Amino acid sequence: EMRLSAFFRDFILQRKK
Repeated sequence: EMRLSAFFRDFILQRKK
């Protein structure tokens, strides 16, 4: 179960622009 960790590719992605 994840949410943020689902976000984990979302923003992670956006941390690494």
